[PDB]
Amino acid sequence: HAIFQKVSVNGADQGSLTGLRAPNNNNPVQNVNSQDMICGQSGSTSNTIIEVKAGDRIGAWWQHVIGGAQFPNDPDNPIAKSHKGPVMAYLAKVDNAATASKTGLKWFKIWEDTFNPSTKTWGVDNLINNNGWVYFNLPQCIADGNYLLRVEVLALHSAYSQGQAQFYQSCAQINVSGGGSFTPASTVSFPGAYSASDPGILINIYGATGQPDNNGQPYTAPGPAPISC
Ligand SMILES: [Cu+2]
Repeated sequence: HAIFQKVSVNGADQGSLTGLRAPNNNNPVQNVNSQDMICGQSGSTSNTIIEVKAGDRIGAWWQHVIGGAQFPNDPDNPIAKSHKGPVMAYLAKVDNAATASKTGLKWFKIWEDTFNPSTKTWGVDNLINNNGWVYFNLPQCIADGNYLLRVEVLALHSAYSQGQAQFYQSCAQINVSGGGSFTPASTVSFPGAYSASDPGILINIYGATGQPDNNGQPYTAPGPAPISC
């Protein structure tokens, strides 16, 4: 239960919900065929388009509710520690990030923080450790113009049952300058890129003692592999 609700650009705070298509509630999406999978449930919208350079260091801030912790000493802020799982980021080229319809876009993955088996650290663990922030660089080679930046948390604490993995997503509206001439060799659809039977979605992450360490085994995030320039 958390909402991607803020972007930073090379450390510069862009402001709460600025440039975002974000849900107004922290409930998860569990049907991977739903249109809610694209940018989360329909909620707040922004007319701002965040100016970025190719290669910039992007921060995506997650918190329990809109504005931060739900109450003093909220143990589930930025997100509950039980919610082990990967964090992923996608891009989709659009003409106008402010007015583009979210449906039918062509997505490619640019970054993910999944699971380190030897340290037993999930991407959500790093999210919690960074006070709700996840950090990644935009590719240096992507072309100039508007994009939708989709950042996603996949919580697997109940994912041992079909259709009970929990997805939390928002979209950031950005414009890229100083880019290159990269075009993805292939793209995926949302909904469509994920199946409920994917080994990273229908999965028992619990080991012998009941700890969510995936029994020390490597984890396969759903969707395509991140592009590289
Ligand atoms: Cu939750």
